[PDB]
Amino acid sequence: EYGYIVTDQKPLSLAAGVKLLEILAEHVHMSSGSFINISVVGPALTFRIRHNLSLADVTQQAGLVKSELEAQTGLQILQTGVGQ
Amino acid sequence: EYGYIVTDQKPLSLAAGVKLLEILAEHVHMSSGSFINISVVGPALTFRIRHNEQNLSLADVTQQAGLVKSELEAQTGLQILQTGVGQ
Ligand SMILES: [Ca+2]
Repeated sequence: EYGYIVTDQKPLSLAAGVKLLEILAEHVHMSSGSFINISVVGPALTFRIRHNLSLADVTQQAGLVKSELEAQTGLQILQTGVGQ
Repeated sequence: EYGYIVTDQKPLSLAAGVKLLEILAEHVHMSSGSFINISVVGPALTFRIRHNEQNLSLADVTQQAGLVKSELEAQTGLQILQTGVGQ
């Protein structure tokens, strides 16, 4: 399983994807280095989480703070979820 | 915003989509009629959730759909590839 965030960026930069994860990490009180196996592919950011909070927790939290994520990164978040 | 379930069936049938919802509803102890504004688009099912006695959320029901993906797959033959919330 992996977490993902689909943005409006065509394509999403690696720098902006990591910025999303830094902000997300802060909101869940985890080190951003606990986001592992990160990739950007087209508009999407994908990631897993290291031993430390679950993917469910973090994608739920990404919804909770979506406004803040969008304002700080200058992009729009179109989907957040879990894949496998 | 909408909840969604992405399958490996393109086009996904409406009837199969709502069978997914019936299994999910049984698992979360909600009436399936509390899934509203339903559509199928490509391989995906999209929906919202009505006021319900259980006070359940989108992340809540889409999290659950991911947990019971083996059961959704066993019962319907679909493969569940993604679950999430969209805008
Ligand atoms: Ca937005």
